[PDB]
Amino acid sequence: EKMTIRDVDLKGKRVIMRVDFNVPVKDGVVQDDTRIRAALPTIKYALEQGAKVILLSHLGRPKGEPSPEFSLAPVAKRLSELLGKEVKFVPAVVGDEVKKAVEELKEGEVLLLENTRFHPGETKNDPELAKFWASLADIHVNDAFGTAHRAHASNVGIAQFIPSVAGFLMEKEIKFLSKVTYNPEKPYVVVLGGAKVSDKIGVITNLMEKADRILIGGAMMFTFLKALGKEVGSSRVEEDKIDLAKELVEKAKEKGVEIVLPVDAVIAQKIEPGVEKKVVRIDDGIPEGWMGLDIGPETIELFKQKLSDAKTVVWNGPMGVFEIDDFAEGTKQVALAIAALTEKGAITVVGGGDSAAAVNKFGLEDKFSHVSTGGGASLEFLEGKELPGIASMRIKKA
Ligand SMILES: Nc1ncnc2c1ncn2[C@@H]1O[C@H](COP(=O)(O)OP(=O)(O)NP(=O)(O)O)[C@@H](O)[C@H]1O
Ligand SMILES: [Mg+2]
Repeated sequence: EKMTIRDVDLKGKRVIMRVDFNVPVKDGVVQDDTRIRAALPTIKYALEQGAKVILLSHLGRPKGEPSPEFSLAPVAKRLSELLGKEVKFVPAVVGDEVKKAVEELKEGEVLLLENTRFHPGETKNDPELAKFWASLADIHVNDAFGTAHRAHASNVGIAQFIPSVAGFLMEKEIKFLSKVTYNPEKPYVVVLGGAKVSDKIGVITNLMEKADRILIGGAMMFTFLKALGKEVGSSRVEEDKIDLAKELVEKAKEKGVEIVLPVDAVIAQKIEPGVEKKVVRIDDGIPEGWMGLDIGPETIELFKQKLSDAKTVVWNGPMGVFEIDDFAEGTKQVALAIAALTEKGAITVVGGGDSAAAVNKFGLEDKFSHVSTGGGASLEFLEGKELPGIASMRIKKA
């Protein structure tokens, strides 16, 4: 049990809060505000306790220098709308401009700083950056579960200078995942998909230690499929990870862990709605020209079968390009198959930005045991070791 924002006196204090506002933005408008809304409880609570609140967050992965497209300005506007209260935005991470703003902050006021990653020290956990930030406040609140797997200046760095306590989101996430992390009822099935291959493939070696079956879909299926010889065609494959994929399929066998790959795919030459799609089999090969964009009808049946008896399901990654209705069936049917197990008593967890968006799109949000956008953080949590952004928080004592 970590100390939470509830275990400290906030009245009159300056609280620097690390939140995960790493949301999708298009033309200066937040496309998906799930992460912002998830953080609201914590923010509203601090404001009512009469604290002066400073928010810190990253957005994307800037080179370590400013880029208008990665600015947190659109997020401050959205937060203001959601909160129903003006949010002050300072387009700076360090400096007099930042000191001045924090200085003129009244009780029950919120200030959001610019993208933490515009500073090179952030991802390096630079002690000088962390010290400056710690100097602006009395307490540090870590509510950024989605970034808990990263040891950065804003979430881990600052904690070594001032007390660091958990916010409500961070609390809820840990409370839930801990059940599944230590005592997972079997069969425990993991479902991986999505396009962010290079980031997820590494968790497989560890997940392989506690899971019974691992179903792979999304674009990830092709790095594994190609590793097995198969003609992927035009499909997205992560060249630099093929050799690892080969070692993982091999190791899974030696360890009695079943890795289920797709048998058929819905392909199409273009990635736009309404076009002509043809369901092909992988053994038959995907002709250079057609790209795999969703798991086919056969795989949907296979995955359903392999899921039918699961007592614990962890899902991260859309099965196909669910954004375009033409290639969303794999995702919908899998989501439906998993939501059904929940009613039958299985513990079901959805983690990942688009996966959460996917369940929302189908009206399934309340059909799973737990839904999270902290996609990478949750997969790593399941591995058992304490995450750096969780370890940095004060233990609750007496
Ligand atoms: N076969 C496919 N080819 C290309 N893109 C795909 C395919 N299937 C799924 N994707 C895309 O990958 C995206 C989902 O990516 P990803 O970011 O890895 O998932 P996520 O649920 O957000 N997980 P995380 O990043 O771990 O929070 C969506 O834009 C999908 O359309
Ligand atoms: Mg994602």
